[PDB]
Amino acid sequence: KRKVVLAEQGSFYIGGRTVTGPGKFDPSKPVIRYSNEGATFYINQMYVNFQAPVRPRGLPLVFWHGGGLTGHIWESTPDGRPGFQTLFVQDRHTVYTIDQPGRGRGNIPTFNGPFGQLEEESIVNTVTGNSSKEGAWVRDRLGPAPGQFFENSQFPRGYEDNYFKEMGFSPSISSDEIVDAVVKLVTHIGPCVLVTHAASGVLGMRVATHAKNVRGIVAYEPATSIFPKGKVPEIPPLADKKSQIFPPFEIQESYFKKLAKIPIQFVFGDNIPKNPKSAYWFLDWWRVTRYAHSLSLEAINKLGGQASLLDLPTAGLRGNTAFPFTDRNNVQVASLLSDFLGKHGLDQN
Amino acid sequence: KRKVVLAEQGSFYIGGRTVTGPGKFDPSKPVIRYSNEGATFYINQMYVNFQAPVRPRGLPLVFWHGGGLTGHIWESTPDGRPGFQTLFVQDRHTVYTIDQPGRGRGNIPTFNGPFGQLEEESIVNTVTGNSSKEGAWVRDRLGPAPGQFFENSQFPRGYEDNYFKEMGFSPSISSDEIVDAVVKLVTHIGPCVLVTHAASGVLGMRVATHAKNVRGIVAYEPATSIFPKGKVPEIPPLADKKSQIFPPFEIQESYFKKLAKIPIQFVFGDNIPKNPKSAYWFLDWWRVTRYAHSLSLEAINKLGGQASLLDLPTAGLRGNTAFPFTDRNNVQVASLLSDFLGKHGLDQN
Ligand SMILES: CCOC(=O)c1ccccc1S(=O)(=O)NC(=O)Nc1nc(Cl)cc(OC)n1
Ligand SMILES: CCOC(=O)c1ccccc1S(=O)(=O)NC(=O)Nc1nc(Cl)cc(OC)n1
Repeated sequence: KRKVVLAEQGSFYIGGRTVTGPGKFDPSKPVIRYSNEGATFYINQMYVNFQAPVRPRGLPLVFWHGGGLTGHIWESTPDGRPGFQTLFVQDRHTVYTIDQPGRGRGNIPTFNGPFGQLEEESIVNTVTGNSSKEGAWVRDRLGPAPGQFFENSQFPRGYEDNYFKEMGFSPSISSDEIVDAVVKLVTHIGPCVLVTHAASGVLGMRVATHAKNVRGIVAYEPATSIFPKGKVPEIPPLADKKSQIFPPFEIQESYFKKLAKIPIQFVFGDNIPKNPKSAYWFLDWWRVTRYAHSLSLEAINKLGGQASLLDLPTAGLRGNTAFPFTDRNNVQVASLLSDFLGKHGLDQN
Repeated sequence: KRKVVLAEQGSFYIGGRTVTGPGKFDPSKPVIRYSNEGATFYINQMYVNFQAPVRPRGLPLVFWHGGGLTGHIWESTPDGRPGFQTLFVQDRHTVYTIDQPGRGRGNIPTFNGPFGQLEEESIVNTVTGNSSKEGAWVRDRLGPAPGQFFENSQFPRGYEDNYFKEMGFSPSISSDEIVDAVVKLVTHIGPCVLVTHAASGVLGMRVATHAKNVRGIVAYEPATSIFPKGKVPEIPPLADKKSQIFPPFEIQESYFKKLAKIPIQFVFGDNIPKNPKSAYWFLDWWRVTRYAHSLSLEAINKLGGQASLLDLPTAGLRGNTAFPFTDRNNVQVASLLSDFLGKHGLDQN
């Protein structure tokens, strides 16, 4: 249903730091002008929204959007059906949704001058990068080429404009500062579960190594693998003989071992090939990336962990894209998330 | 009272257009690359959130943040008290909150290359501008100089960092394209009331002249005045005898006359000086800007309109900043908005 009853809701800012321009502020001179004189700027802060049900049961959930996205992807699907925010408030969890630093209602650090530049210091790069509709189409596995859909597709076809409009650029904020803001949120909230997506996968793993309050991770289609420092296994190049997946993130073993203390599930949708696919770069990228993640989870398990890989087709769900939580069967995807939380008692007080 | 019962909630993207890079897309090639080759980019779209109560009464309200802000300002106050979104859902109105193009979850049009540049075309300027903590302090009339409060201030003291963290830059998207997005939303919604703030004041007036569905406007501390073309009255410079207020927006009389067909209220807080204040630029700016608005409302009334100026101190509310709807007495401010809606029948079906 669409009905939701909230004991309370709201939003707040957390994290970040300040930087300044030179000189002193004079309230008698024109305030609106091209200058950083006497100016203090808040940068790299994060936006957080929360919705709490009446009588919550179990741990709060923190939904962390993927690369170039915002908390919108947890609010509604492109065709207007309820997102995981509504579904999990109905499932009696308090739900936090974030816009990480650099995205959406999070801070974009720019000043008076060329983008990202505060006098002679470059806070973020002036040159940006960004995905396109065509690139996102194949990245998210709607189909093998733009305009084409896989046979089984759970994408909300007809709502392509709504979907692609939710995506945008990210300034070059360091990943350390993004992780820092979420660590501060986790400290503020208490024991919780991180639910991550694509680019935020590796970031949530890092947060968990810095914050014991992270009691579980569910990562949809994580984009970068993580390994103990020096211990990255052999990972093959892509079928084009030339490209590689994202360089795996390496952390000190004492931090990596903290991942063995909590339940971790990685979730993949459909249409990731089992064999090399030289004609379709992003399908082959997903094949090797998923392979790397299987090795990462094995390394966590070998250290005593509780890490698992869930392929949605093996659970009877066919046709999911890389955004299973906004696909047409997102209610069944949510059911599998509820199952994970129930298995580990994360839905009990 | 923090509880809210929602018949439905969600979010969506509306408006915008597309721009394209050179050439064609090949799915065999590396997709993550420094290139706009074959790229279609969605630009200048707007984010929209809605919450609908059970059995709504009257017209939906569209809350439109001021300059450099987002829909956060209607969700919560900096100290975590309920914003107008919650208060007006409780008051039985469906509530829309937007992040306009270029702000928050709205689109920031940038690509692969220097900020805002698509190959040789400048979609928005690479050089940005932004407010500082110090400039915003005096702009919002927390006090006469940064760090100092008016004795009577309604600002939630102690939550300064939270407040200033909600503010940011806006890329140089044309005002025409911002107005266009909101006109499209109003067409989608049907009859509605615009609630604007500061920079969005003039934009909401423009929307109403294009969209008969706007049935009322309440503008908090509007920043730019509006007049019929060629009929701008004499407006003095500031007390420094150098500076001017924002050049008034001029529109054809045929469009201006549409403003006389709906109830319009401009709402101002406290601590705007009656007399020239050369020592405090932004206090003097507000004095002359409020004067210009008084003449704008007079012009609407001479065309048969019903346009009023509400100074909160005359209603018994003292110390309000330029964000009365997040101040400590925001419940009393909300009551005055409910009074306006009820008097004009905008709270009945
Ligand atoms: C659902 C959001 O997708 C992701 O998080 C994601 C997934 C796989 C690989 C990279 C990313 S990413 O965002 O961290 N990075 C990109 O998607 N970058 C990127 N994507 C495309 Cl399609 C083109 C491009 O060109 C610069 N750059
Ligand atoms: C409450 C949000 O405030 C407004 O909407 C507002 C109000 C009055 C004047 C200008 C703006 S504005 O945003 O459209 N513009 C600015 O506030 N710009 C701005 N403010 C400051 Cl204090 C400094 C500055 O330097 C470029 N530039």
